[PDB]
Amino acid sequence: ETLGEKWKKKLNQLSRKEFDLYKKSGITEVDRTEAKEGLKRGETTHHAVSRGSAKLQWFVERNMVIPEGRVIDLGCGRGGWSYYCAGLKKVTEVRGYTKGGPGHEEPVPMSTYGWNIVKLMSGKDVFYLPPEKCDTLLCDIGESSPSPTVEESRTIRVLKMVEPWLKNNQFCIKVLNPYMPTVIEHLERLQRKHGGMLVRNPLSRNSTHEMYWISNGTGNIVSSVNMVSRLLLNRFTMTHRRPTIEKDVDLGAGTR
Ligand SMILES: C[S@@+](CC[C@H](N)C(=O)[O-])C[C@H]1O[C@@H](n2cnc3c(N)ncnc32)[C@H](O)[C@@H]1O
Ligand SMILES: Cc1cc(N)c(N)cc1Cl
Repeated sequence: ETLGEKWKKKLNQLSRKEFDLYKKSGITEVDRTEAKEGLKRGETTHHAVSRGSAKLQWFVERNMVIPEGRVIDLGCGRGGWSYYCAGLKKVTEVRGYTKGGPGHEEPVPMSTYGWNIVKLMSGKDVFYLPPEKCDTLLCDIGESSPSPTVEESRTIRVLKMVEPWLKNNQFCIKVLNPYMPTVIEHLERLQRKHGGMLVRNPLSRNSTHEMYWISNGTGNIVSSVNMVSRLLLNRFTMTHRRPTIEKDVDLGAGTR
């Protein structure tokens, strides 16, 4: 039994009160107050449509993924990753696919910087989508579940789905449950072929063990995974530490 499996058992034992204090203890988060207010009023400039823009920006600013050319954004939701990439100098086209419908977010139309090079499509289950040529492959799919076996199945499914999209291009792919032994085996095989590394984003909540497989890096998958498991277990042992609050992204306005 993995350290991550022990973390999951502990997370499942929490009351709603305990879970709510735990999930943000010691994490980093952007202040969405101004963006939520502007979006509520129907504003289409400057605001990021979700917390996603800042989450991807964290990786991009550290050169972990360098979006360029034709960007494919799988599970785009409201469009946080897409509208962020649309503003980047090297990016020429952004194509977002999302499921939408009940239980899913719909793409939000925006007028942020470079909006004209973005096309977001809803009603698109990526598990039935044929792979397309692209210079950047983004994937943020992976629904949390109290069952680690359900998360293990969902993660493997995403990992098998993304592989044909990967052809010596830039990438950033969510790995929902990276601690299950069968997932680690798939990741090790994938890293031997396509390279890259698994990275923990400080904007992720403690209630998820999600890590992201980024194209620009190397390192021991097992060690990076166990380091996250150790962090998340230690965050149960102390009293709630308020999250580090950072400024949210300004995505500007204007065409490209
Ligand atoms: C974590 S959210 C993405 C948030 C986004 N990165 C942002 O910045 O706003 C994952 C999204 O994947 C979508 N999704 C889940 N399964 C899907 C599938 N099979 N095909 C397409 N979209 C799916 C969900 O509806 C959800 O909106
Ligand atoms: C519940 C519900 C959510 C969405 N996103 C859509 N498109 C339709 C319905 Cl009925």
